[PDB]
Amino acid sequence: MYEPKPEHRFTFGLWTVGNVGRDPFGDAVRERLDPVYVVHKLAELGAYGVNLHDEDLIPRGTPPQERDQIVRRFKKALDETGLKVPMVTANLFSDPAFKDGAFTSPDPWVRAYALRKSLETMDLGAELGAEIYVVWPGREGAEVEATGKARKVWDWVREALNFMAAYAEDQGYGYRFALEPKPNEPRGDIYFATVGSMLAFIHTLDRPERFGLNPEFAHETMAGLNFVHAVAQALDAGKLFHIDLNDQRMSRFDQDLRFGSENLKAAFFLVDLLESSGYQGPRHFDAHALRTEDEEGVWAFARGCMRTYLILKERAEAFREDPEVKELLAAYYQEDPAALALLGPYSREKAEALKRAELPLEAKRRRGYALERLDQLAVEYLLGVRG
Amino acid sequence: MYEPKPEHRFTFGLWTVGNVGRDPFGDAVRERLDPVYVVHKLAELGAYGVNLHDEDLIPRGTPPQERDQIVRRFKKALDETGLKVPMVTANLFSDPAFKDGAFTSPDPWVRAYALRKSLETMDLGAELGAEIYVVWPGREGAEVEATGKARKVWDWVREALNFMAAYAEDQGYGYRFALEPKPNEPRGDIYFATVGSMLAFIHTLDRPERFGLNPEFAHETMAGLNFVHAVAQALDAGKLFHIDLNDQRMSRFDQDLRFGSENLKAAFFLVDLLESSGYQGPRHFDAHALRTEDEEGVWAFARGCMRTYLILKERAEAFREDPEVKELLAAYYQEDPAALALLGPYSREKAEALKRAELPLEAKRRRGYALERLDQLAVEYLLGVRG
Amino acid sequence: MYEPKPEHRFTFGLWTVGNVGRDPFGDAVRERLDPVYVVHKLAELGAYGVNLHDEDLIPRGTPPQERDQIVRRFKKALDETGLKVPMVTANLFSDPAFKDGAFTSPDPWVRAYALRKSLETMDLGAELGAEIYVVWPGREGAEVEATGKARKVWDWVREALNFMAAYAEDQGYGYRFALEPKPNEPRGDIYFATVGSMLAFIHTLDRPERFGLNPEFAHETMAGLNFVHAVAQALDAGKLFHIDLNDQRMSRFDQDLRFGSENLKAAFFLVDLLESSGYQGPRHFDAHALRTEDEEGVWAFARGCMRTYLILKERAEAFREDPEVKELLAAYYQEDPAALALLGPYSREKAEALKRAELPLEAKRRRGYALERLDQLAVEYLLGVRG
Amino acid sequence: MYEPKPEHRFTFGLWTVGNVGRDPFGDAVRERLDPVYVVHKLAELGAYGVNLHDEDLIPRGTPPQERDQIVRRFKKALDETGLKVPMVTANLFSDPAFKDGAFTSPDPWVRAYALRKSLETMDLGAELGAEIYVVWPGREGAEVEATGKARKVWDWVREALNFMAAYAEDQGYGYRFALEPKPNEPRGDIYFATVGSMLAFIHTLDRPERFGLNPEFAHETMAGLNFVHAVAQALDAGKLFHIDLNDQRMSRFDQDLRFGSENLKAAFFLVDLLESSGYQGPRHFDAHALRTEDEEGVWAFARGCMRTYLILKERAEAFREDPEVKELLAAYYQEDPAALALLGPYSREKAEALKRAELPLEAKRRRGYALERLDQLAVEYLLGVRG
Repeated sequence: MYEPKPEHRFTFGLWTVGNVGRDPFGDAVRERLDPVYVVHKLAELGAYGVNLHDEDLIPRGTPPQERDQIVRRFKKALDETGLKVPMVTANLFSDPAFKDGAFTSPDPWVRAYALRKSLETMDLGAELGAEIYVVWPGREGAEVEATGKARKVWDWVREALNFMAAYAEDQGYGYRFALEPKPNEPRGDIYFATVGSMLAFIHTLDRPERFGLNPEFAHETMAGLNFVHAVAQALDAGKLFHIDLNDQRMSRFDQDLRFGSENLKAAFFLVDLLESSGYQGPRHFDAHALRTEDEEGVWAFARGCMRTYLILKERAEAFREDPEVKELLAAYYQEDPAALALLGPYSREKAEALKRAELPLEAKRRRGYALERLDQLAVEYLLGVRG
Repeated sequence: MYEPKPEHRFTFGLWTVGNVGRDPFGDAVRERLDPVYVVHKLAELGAYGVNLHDEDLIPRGTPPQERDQIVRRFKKALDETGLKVPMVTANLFSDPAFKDGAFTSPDPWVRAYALRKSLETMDLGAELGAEIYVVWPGREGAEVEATGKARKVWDWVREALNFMAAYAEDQGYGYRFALEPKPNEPRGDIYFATVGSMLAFIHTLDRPERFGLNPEFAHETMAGLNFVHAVAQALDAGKLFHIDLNDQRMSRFDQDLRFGSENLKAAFFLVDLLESSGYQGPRHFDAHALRTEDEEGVWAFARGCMRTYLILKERAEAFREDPEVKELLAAYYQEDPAALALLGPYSREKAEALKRAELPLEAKRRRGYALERLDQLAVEYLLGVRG
Repeated sequence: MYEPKPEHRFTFGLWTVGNVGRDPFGDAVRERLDPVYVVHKLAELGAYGVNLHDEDLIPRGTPPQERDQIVRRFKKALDETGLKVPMVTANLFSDPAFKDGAFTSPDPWVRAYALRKSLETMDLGAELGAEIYVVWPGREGAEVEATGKARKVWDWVREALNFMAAYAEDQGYGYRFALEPKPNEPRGDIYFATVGSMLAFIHTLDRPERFGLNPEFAHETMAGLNFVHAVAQALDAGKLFHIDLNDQRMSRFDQDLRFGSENLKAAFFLVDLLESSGYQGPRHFDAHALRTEDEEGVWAFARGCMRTYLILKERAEAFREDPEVKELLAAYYQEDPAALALLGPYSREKAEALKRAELPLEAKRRRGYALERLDQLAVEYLLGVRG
Repeated sequence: MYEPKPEHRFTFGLWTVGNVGRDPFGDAVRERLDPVYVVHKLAELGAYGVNLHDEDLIPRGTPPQERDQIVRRFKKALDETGLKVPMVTANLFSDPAFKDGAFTSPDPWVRAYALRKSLETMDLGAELGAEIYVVWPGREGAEVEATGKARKVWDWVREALNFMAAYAEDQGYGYRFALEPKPNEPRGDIYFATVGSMLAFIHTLDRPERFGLNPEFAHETMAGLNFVHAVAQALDAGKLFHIDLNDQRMSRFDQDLRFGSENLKAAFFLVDLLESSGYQGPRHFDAHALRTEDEEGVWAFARGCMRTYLILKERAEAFREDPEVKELLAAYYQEDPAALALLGPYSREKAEALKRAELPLEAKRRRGYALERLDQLAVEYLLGVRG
């Protein structure tokens, strides 16, 4: 009963299953796949949509007559299969021009190029029916602070993003922009390192309401931060516009592992959080197969992402309805009305009452929260030892 | 020429030089010092002020007749020495009642206690002339996500902080609140993990303008994040209300090392950033002497913190006026007016011109930014090999 | 069917369930428990043995007439319950004298004290029937390299350990010594940071055969290293003398979490590795309950450690006998005899044949190892979705 | 006075200055350089030698008639310039055949290929006069533990290395083999993760005396481990055969930064350690220029590596002869003869004397080691504020 359905909204980028297995110390181990071919494969596999960079579909320097031929051949396949393209993004990292930043390059010709490349990807996405536009600032960072550029980048990236959002307004595009933070790699440090950094940033834009987040499991986990907490903050802010799902061992290079493969328990509580929050956006698997795999292994990878998500979704439902879990949580969240009356909106009469209330301090200093028992129960559900 | 002056605004918490050298695996190695005694020592050392938790000065359960006797004796010493108390904060981490959070405890009696203790510390600080109030959420985190509490904490800490700021308005206190993020420890993860997380949070409060940041060097560095980038974002937002200065080796327990002792270069660029930004707040050394030290080593620690800051400030000035550095940076930031005309506020006529401009891509793909030479120059300034 | 039995050889140190919940930012949250009381509790819980530091049983400065009264009252409880004391270790970290190392203190009075304290714990253990002696070098590290001490510590710790082993020979004690590495904490860095560092060290001792390893899951994981690889190297060398089981999120303070509570998959493969290696030593849970717990939570903690280990042991057996897993592994380890003949002990005639053999390079460059499918299968076993 | 001389023994791999600036998210930013050209550049720069992989000089599949033409053209340049080739190593990571290990591939055809490729690089280096052979196990690792391969790899890599050393004996090659550990990347975890892991390994080989270490600053630092401690253990064991010098920010992808550029203080004490140990091997800068650099930036990078090493060498000399430093260290290492008599080789009469000696515990519990003062002095020397 773990078969992917379109209402699950699983998506894959062309670059994900299409990854040829090249790394900084190794040749490609797989053959480049045709975009129309991976659209048919994903459809066969049960995916809802495919995402793309501009350069995933249209190589740099393609004459704008060959470009339109590529786009129409690609749209035919989407028509045939019923796959959606929910999300696009410009590649602002491969081109050598972007060696010291795209939006944060000190050279205004390069910031102009980055902006242009972005407008063009917006136009492409509009053709394909994309509704989300992701910005990953892979190149926006530093390893040499002596420049003093950290003081300049906030205004530069504000300027780009305001221009992009006004352009969409002007064109009648219905894009929501989803910003994707990452702490490092390829840059020594990337300026917009965390979900919080991007959240803070959005509040400074002209049209904040068009902007939200694309958190990736692996990005937060690289820095050893807690992804569930970061996503809960994004949700609390009403800014979870997209989410990238994969796995990652902490404190190293981005591994882009199959979802749920390393950090089961964290995966478990992420799915629980998304599902019980009424998140309605794509579940994107921004990951790729292990370099030890041939093409059959690529489709095993893809199947396993979705399958693991669905096993965890079901398990999370069963966990939440366990009677002992409900009993532990009800005691956990026990709320005295007498206590509640001292809290809430400021009074002065509350401030005065609070300062002279008889607080049951000794009882609270001795309270055990029974979290060791609750955690063991969660582990036993995960292990399938409990029903 | 590295003697601390009051205009430097160096401060020390009572808990910093007063640390008795106890750790999780070891007995105290030093004697507890008297508050009036450390006020006289700091004054002698050249410090501008002293900070304190409520429990640094007044132990829990002190009857409110002995309390006032303590406060007046302490105020006498400040009068005598001329030391300021720029900052206070409630201790919301020691008391066992706070074992599963203070503001984020599921039990409303404990959230009430935490709020009360904070109002009391605000009152105390007003007596002493404090102008900044710091909140370090050391207990606001989790190691058991099965509770689902991550969804609830944002509202809870909003409620507390809105109540505190309204209370200050009502009392006529002139506090600016400075929020202090830390990624983990003592909790497995702390919810408000990063400078960005706190920044995002402040925009959701009722009176955002009363709220700002207290970044600590060691906190961001624990998670392997870049402190200079985080502070530059705080500064950009106009929310650097206070700053905690120390050092730290990445990816372990908070070491609270003497400032500038491990990460010279990052210390260098932090001092340069504060000094050239016109930051006017305290430079707090939230650190303590090595456990291998007697009381003499404590004052060696204190002296070194201020001395290192002043050596780095001078060196940063000399670096910025080096003629080769100015020449490298002028070429680094070279700005074509033709390029600039394609950038800025959205036009449509700009969007059109941009899309068909003749961009010098080939020249930019080949540009070298000479950052290896600039970085080597920075290192040779640091080493004092250049003038 | 997950009830602990004595043949499981589960052990707990007195310091583990007896931890009072004090941390660097917080008061104790639990009451100190009586050693005889925790011996009866552990016995009731199904544990095989209890471990102890000298100071867990006998506080520093206890007169050697009260000491013997403590030992005999403790031995009575062991007699009554049938619990063993498999392992003892001197506390070389709490005493302030140890502030700059025990065995690596520059002061020879302190190295003498450390050695004496160790001989005394050896004598104590011999009374109690202990067979393993653990050295955790918690204090043997540095944060100030300017001393040049890193050049000296290898000889100093060699001298101590050679003395201890000769002493045991001379006394007729049957101890095996198990060295416990940790990368940092309470020291900035601990000299003997890794399983490999200890292994290398043992080969330099006079009686290497008396010396082995006590790896702890959390220690390797703190530094982000792979515990299963480190234990496999220990096992290969025949040096796994003891093992400490718990859990840990990477790159922070030692959390000493309940076993299997964070990293299920790594726990799964650790149990599989121990069980299929014929490891016969204790399975020690060097961990403690969450600070949110009362005493009932402590025993939930203890029960969960053993229960999780037994669930994972059973699941590992079922995984290894899955027919599809056997089929994938048989293909994974396919061995050509023609290939095998080029390998093995050096020949010269092999060297010549190898240099001119016709290697099937193209087939191997295209081989897929089906590790994505195998990994997904392992995950589905863990989740209990497969039989 | 910081000009490189041949007695400094600075070396660079062809792959270091020859790096074209390609990374996992980006195209090459530089042109491929000719081996003969970089030999003349390095010679002009003051380098002592150049190192190489087999594939740096001879691309895979080069016919053994063109190969000999390449080697002789290369040797001509070495003759002309006087550069040495101190070290060679086979590339066992780029070829797709090596996707699941070279020496640790489960397929014996691939282990055979790996061994052959190594014998061939040994022959090549013998032509060029190489004296050190480095093994970097870049591909020897895992991300899927379900295979159980961690149990098998120790014997496989023993077999390869034993064959290699016997082959060299048989051929009359004078190679010392230098094993280069790395914790992760490109593999999730690399089996031979640490200096210690390699040291332990060497003791299990047939001819241990031919085998030593090639520690790299960045590798240990990636995992957050202390490189000075690891090198001190290598030196203690007499196994420092080669050393790779660069820099690195902890807990991320290998950055291969210019030496001394990030971690000044650690670089300082590393140079002090090498210089004062009488290390006579190459000082290899296994690093490359920032991707923001053109070819001029590459030679700035190269010059900076050597210049920084020489500034730090001079400074370390001056630090060690500072009179206050000598005074602090003399007190730090104060040794009581009465204490010394209780230590050393085991006696029984010593054991008995020790157990009843009158130890000055109270004085030692109160001793301050003045390490905060010493550390500040080290920092002020580094900053060039002291003479």
